[PDB]
Amino acid sequence: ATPHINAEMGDFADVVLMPGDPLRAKYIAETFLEDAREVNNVRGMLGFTGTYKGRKISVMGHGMGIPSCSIYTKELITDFGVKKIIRVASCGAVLPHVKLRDVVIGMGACTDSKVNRIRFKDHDFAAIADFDMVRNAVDAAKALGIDARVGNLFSADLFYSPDGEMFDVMEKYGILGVEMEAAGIYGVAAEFGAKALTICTVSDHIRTHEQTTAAERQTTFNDMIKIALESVLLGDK
Amino acid sequence: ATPHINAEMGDFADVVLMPGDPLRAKYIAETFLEDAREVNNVRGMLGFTGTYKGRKISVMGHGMGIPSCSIYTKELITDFGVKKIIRVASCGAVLPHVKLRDVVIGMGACTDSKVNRIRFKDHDFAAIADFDMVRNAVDAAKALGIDARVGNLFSADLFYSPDGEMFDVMEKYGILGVEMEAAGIYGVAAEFGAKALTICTVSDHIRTHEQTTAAERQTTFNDMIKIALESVLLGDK
Amino acid sequence: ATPHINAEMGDFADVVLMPGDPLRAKYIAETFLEDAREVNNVRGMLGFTGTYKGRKISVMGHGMGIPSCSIYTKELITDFGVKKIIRVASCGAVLPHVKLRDVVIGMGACTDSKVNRIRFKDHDFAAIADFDMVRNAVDAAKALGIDARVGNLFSADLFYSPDGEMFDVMEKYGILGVEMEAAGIYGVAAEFGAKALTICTVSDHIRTHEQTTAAERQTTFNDMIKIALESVLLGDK
Amino acid sequence: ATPHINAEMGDFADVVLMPGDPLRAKYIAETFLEDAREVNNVRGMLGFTGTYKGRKISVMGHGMGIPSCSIYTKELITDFGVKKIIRVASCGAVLPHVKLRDVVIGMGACTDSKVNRIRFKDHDFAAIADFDMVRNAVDAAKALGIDARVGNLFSADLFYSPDGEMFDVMEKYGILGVEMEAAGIYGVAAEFGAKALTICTVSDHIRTHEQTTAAERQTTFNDMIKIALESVLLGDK
Amino acid sequence: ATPHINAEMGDFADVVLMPGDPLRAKYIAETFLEDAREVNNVRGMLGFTGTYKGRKISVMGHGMGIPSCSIYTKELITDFGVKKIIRVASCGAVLPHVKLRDVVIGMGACTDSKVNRIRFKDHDFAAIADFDMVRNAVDAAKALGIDARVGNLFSADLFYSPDGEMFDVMEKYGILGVEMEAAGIYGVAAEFGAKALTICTVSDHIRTHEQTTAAERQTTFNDMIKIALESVLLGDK
Amino acid sequence: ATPHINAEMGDFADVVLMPGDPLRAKYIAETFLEDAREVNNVRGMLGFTGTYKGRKISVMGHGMGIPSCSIYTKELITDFGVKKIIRVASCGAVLPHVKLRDVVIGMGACTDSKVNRIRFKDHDFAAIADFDMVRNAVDAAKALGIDARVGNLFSADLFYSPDGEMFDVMEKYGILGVEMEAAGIYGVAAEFGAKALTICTVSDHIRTHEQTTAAERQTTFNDMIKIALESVLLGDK
Ligand SMILES: Nc1ncnc2c([C@@H]3O[C@H](CO)[C@@H](O)[C@H]3O)n[nH]c12
Ligand SMILES: Nc1ncnc2c([C@@H]3O[C@H](CO)[C@@H](O)[C@H]3O)n[nH]c12
Ligand SMILES: Nc1ncnc2c([C@@H]3O[C@H](CO)[C@@H](O)[C@H]3O)n[nH]c12
Ligand SMILES: Nc1ncnc2c([C@@H]3O[C@H](CO)[C@@H](O)[C@H]3O)n[nH]c12
Ligand SMILES: Nc1ncnc2c([C@@H]3O[C@H](CO)[C@@H](O)[C@H]3O)n[nH]c12
Ligand SMILES: Nc1ncnc2c([C@@H]3O[C@H](CO)[C@@H](O)[C@H]3O)n[nH]c12
Repeated sequence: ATPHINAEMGDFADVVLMPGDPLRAKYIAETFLEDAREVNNVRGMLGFTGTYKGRKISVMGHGMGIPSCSIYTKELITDFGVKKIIRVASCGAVLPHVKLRDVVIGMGACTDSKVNRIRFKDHDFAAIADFDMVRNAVDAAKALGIDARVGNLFSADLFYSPDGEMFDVMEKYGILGVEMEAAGIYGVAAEFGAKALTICTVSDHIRTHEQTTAAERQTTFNDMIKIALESVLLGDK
Repeated sequence: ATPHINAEMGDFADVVLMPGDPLRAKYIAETFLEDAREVNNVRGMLGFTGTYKGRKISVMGHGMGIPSCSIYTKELITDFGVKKIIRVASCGAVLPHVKLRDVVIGMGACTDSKVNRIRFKDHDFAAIADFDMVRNAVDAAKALGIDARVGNLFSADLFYSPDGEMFDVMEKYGILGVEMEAAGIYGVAAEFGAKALTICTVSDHIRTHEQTTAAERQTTFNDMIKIALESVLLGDK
Repeated sequence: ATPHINAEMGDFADVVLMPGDPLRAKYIAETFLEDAREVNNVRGMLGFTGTYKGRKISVMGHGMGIPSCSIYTKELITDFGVKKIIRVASCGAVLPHVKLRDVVIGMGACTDSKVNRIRFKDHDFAAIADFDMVRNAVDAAKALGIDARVGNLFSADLFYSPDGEMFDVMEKYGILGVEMEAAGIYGVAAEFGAKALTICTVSDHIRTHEQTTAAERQTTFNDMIKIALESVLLGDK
Repeated sequence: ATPHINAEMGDFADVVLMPGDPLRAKYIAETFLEDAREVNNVRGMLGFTGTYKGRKISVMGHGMGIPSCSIYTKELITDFGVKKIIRVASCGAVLPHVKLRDVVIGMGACTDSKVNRIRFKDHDFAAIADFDMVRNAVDAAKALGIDARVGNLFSADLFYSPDGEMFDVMEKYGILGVEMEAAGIYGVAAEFGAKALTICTVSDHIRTHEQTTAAERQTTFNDMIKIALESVLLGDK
Repeated sequence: ATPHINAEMGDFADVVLMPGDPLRAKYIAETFLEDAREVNNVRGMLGFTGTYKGRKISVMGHGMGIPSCSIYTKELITDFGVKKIIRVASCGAVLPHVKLRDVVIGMGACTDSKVNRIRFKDHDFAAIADFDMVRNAVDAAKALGIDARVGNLFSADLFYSPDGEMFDVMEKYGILGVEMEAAGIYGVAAEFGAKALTICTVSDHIRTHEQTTAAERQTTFNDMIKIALESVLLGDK
Repeated sequence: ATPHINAEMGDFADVVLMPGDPLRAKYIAETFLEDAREVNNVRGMLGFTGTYKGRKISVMGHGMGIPSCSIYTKELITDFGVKKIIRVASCGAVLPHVKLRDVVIGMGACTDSKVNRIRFKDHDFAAIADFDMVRNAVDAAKALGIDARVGNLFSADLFYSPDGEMFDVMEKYGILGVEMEAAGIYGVAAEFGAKALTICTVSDHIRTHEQTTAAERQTTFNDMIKIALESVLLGDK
């Protein structure tokens, strides 16, 4: 066991899908995995392992923010033999042409967190996904007939930002979605020697204030999950 | 309701105790509150409202890290009329004279997060508790026969730090405990005009294994909760 | 002797009161202390040691700014056995509910100096006073019929700041008074393991500009010194 | 004409290959392009336009360093209708398993330059290539039977770095090649609304001190050029 | 009058000499100036105005540190028509070829203060003296048979720095003397459109520690003042 | 030979004039030097060595930007015995009183580059010229009947700045000219123990179009070169 996960080596698959919400992890396990068993509930951070089309797969929540997801991803990598992390989540859009429920794939993640500066002697670390994983997700999406944009996410420390003008800067630089984890997960993957990808569904628009409900985010982002799961199968081949 | 809390105005008391673990919020409500009812379960972040010695009190988890607790504390203050937040958590010690099971009260919180620099034009914001709340907690501890230590916490973004050298720096400058939230909560309190306090119990020494028993650790945890609750009664008058 | 203090161990009390204006030290010695003796004259920074109600107390100016007061406070702590420093000064106010002649006690001190970032590996050190000293001052004021406000000061490097907009930021975050020393003194206290407190009287309101009499100013200054001295006696118990 | 390019709209193809060395641009034009004509020689920064397998293509030097290449790429984008920039260059390796003449494709570029912080309100901008361009280069390489790694480059401001320890940090974080332009080109592409990719050939090893000569770099990195040119043809389809 | 100078326009010459130690102002006035009159006494910072070989000159201490000298130099320039400020002080040396009692002229001043970053949008402002003033001082020294070294000073915020290794960095980059004011004075001069120069005599060698006589110190101090005064006359032509 | 210069020790004089444009290095050699021979052509960065009034002198382009000129200046100093570098360039003006065709001598150079912070432990290094070289240039200009202005340059990383607000800041703090190299050259000179100076002619006003003729601009450029060359002769004695 690790300080935040009460499980043993072998309980997790070598690939783990991770939404922020543990209730969404539960939904994914019930809806997409066969013979799913619960493998963690420490701090209510539910994790499950089962199979998808014969392939062993785990799904576990990571909580909100870089510090939360950094703990869970680290522990999975160092103590549970996890090789790939696929974050499956929600984000807010800043671009006019990005719509609710659009799927975005974060090949890179910008951030206002200090965690990567702490790692990288206060220089600019480009927090990037694993290329093969990105390509796998793009291909899986195309096969499912689901549109997906590939580009930069922005991982925010403050959901309620006191700097509204920064959204104009994100928009200027083509940021596809604002979320709170990607740059941290990519930093952990680099630090601890694993591979990661973040896929998000646009759950709200930062400009229009249109948004999905809590229940919607928990149990209604299915296209993203299919993309993630099918992308793993492509990577296996 | 807010995006992260499915409740309405009035469902929370004007004071909320907040552990990081939602299962610990349930623990506190069941152990210390009468007539407690669950008032939130979005993302599994359990919140409850009940009475302590006739006084309406809420308790709700905040999750791990500054970005997680910043979401919940902001929402409680701006949308649920909450006037006081008391974080009740665990911390690690760096000072040799600070022992396992000491109760630490964070009058200030240092941090390696960028959130307060973002708020404060890249200058140094001293993230501080409300003085009257600190005084109420110190007095409640004294009434219970406990000598709390009052000083600085350090709120870390990385539980698994790559630095390591920073622990010697914390020790040099007298930091009493290392946790992951206080500086963020204090920043939110200042930004939105409310009051906050963090109390922690020392759960480990970034150092040896000083060795206690489960019964003793659990007793001290309960003492921290009693301190928090009694401090509210003192503040009321 | 030290580079800036021509005295020997024992010449200073373990508690030193420090005004910014060196002329105030002699005034304090003659007005409040019994049997005062001169203990320093280097650079005209006169220092005196005497008793207040039998308790050994010293007084010496600190000069304007963090670098000046950092020199004197360091030397006092490391070479003269000083345990407590109480800065007694003036500040400017940014909050409209904070009035001329109000007494402000700096439990914390924000700053635009780099000195604490230099100490603390470029992270945020919360520059804080000693809690008991804060509470002693509050209690001493109350006994004198004075209601002190306790909160954050802002310690400026530039009295004449080219960033006028920073005062609005200070106001938003609840800064009680603007001065030029507290964060530096608190940083030295932490670095060398001693205790400090800054008490200020509001001499100006930054935005507007109202007026006061010389007699009103002396009365208020005397009140602050009385608070400081009585607070020491409470600290001794 | 622009301040650093004496040409007119239409003189450049919508895709420009750019090595740092203008003499290499000359070599590429002579060796790979048909009917090549020189279109710029301001400051000796040679640029040419011709065809590759019927496709109009330009090649022009960009000079050494972020500030130099930022000028040329900006001007091409804003005044010459250039849609894609493919940097074709050299880099130094830090990883043990990366060998001389290996081809590396920079999906991302880390940097110690301040240029992207200036663009991005002092936050972390992940300087990334266009995904389709990366995928095109990977596919072209596979078709040519040439191995290519995809990952992060590091764009240095100082070729002669006073901080040798930073190479250990680059190695730790899996940096594939150290060069001096990629992060700047990616920043310009984002700022001015175009697409970019950097492909490099390992010309020296920072640890082993093995290196290619000046003449070698100028006229002997042919596999990289074929990859770049063939990748354009794939993008056209 | 200004907040720190109780004088009116015309009371100060257009050139002011400023030692750090306020006691030195009266010494300079009595020793070098004719017909001196007292023009300030606020906070014991005595100021005087007289003539040297018929030329109107003022002298007043500036206190220790950038924040102190920044207050006085600003007020002198904006409210008293002062055109030139010459700081005359002491410094510590890090270069072994720089000896006790050497005269150093700061054409530039490095710093670890944040004041110039605050002025200059967080970029690097090169804090420099006025060139003619530098050359005047060099020429005045030469006429007196003194060979002054001209180069960079380092203006420290912390006389007691916790970063001992910075002295090695200063040595490597050719810093001639360490003091606490020059960069601040040069920043004020640029901000308010005036001219400044810092001249220092080496009082200590940071690494080692050799000795000197009181008589040697006064001789060297007098030499520095003579250089400063004669340099003004050269500047007038 | 070095990686960027194909020459051997002795091929360069101990003083090298450096324009940004290699074609301008050829211009200078042909116009002002006798018996000039080309000594470098790697990357088209032409360098030449000849005599001026019997004195051995070299001239070689440095390319645009701090990173480019830092490579060439370092190599000249460490591998070719070069003792003095004189950059001879163009700059843009921000001050209304600084006119087209003024000759500006950079005693200091401000910058938005990070290179000197990397050298100097993230503090402010005042990037300065060699005093004797500045004095020699001023004297040579006077002998030729030109009044050079001596002050700060600003060395920009982005010729095409997204800021724009920074030009007002430069004007406020008295910057004489904006170019792209001086601060980097001065940093290299300090790091490797040599001497440097930057002289520029004002080619544009970041402001209007003041309007000159080609003949007049070219005359002033030649005057700058004459100043540089004659200054060397003065330095020799
Ligand atoms: N507009 C927005 N801003 C920031 N984060 C989010 C999210 C994601 O959802 C959580 C906050 O609601 C957190 O995990 C974040 O990654 N959805 N919409 C967002
Ligand atoms: N040594 C330590 N370091 C960081 N955080 C913690 C904690 C707290 O527990 C959580 C991480 O386990 C987080 O909420 C933090 O505040 N206990 N001990 C800690
Ligand atoms: N509005 C203001 N801003 C900055 N400092 C002060 C002070 C104090 O007075 C001194 C400057 O006049 C300095 O020691 C500072 O702490 N009073 N009012 C102030
Ligand atoms: N070890 C190394 N470090 C930095 N840059 C380079 C290069 C590239 O070559 C140029 C410097 O030689 C410059 O354009 C840079 O991008 N090759 N090898 C390099
Ligand atoms: N080694 C040293 N470090 C810092 N400052 C000084 C000084 C000057 O003396 C004062 C501190 O003693 C201050 O004004 C500073 O400019 N002399 N020697 C010094
Ligand atoms: N307004 C301006 N801004 C930046 N650089 C320059 C220059 C110089 O010319 C080059 C850019 O054209 C570069 O070497 C720089 O130093 N002239 N005018 C300039």
